[PDB]
Amino acid sequence: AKEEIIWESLSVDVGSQGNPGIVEYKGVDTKTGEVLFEREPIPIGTNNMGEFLAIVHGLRYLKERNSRKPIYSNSQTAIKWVKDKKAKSTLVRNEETALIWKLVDEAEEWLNTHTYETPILKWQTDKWGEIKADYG
Amino acid sequence: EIIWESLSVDVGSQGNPGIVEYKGVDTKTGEVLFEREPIPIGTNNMGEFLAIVHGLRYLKERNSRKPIYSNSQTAIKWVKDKKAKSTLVRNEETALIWKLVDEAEEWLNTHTYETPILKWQTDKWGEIKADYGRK
RNA sequence: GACACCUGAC
DNA sequence: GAATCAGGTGTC
Ligand SMILES: [Mg+2]
Ligand SMILES: [Mg+2]
Ligand SMILES: [Mg+2]
Ligand SMILES: [Mg+2]
Repeated sequence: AKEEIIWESLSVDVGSQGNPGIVEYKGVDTKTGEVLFEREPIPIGTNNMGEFLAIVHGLRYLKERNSRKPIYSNSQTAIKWVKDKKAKSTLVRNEETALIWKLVDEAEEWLNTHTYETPILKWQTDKWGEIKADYG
Repeated sequence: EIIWESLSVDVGSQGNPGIVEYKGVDTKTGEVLFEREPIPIGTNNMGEFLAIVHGLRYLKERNSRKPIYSNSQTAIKWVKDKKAKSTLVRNEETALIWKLVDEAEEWLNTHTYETPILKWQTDKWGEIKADYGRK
């Protein structure tokens, strides 16, 4: 009943214009709201692809810094894709969506070839309100 | 890109739901062509819908081929469907707006028209010409 | 149903 | 900053 935000964490989120549409994501320090990583907007992608990329990017980021901090996401889909090490997107694969699909292929490749200690936690929106990395 | 020889429509309110009004203007001159008397209770989208259909009736009487602009994605769809899917309760308090919506639907189901109904591109062009300002 | 991401409108 | 009215897609 008293699950509480772990402040010493990284929170990730996606923002879009359309879905599918222009996608971006960022990772923030949950405690300060400081931006730790982001990607330049991607012309075409889906919310779920974005959420997935943001978690994997977070894994690589924390791994390189030898960090024990957990990552929070609000995306049940992206969390499942990361644990499965496979994104199951329906987005068409063509010249238009080549960038996002390249990134998703790369993220899967990394997952399938590395280990990591980072706990990946569901952000409890119903208990805590909106995630801290939210675009709004 | 803007079709200046057009009629623009928009809605005003106090509350949503609340008191609603709408009007139509010549998109080029700003002249007000019609203005609805404030209706005591209605929704924004009921108003946006009524404004469009009022514009359609106005142009039909004139056999005019000019387009109508609205900024309401919802209302544009409702007029194309001939059905205003409002969530507002229907009772004695909301009788006037629902009589108006019911009659607008009936008009759409009993007339032909060729008027193009266009989305006003608020992002590119700024606020629609029929806008009710700030209070 | 659920978890998300949007679009247009005192 | 807050609220309400409406119509969408991506996924489990
Ligand atoms: Mg999110
Ligand atoms: Mg968000
Ligand atoms: Mg309007
Ligand atoms: Mg307006």
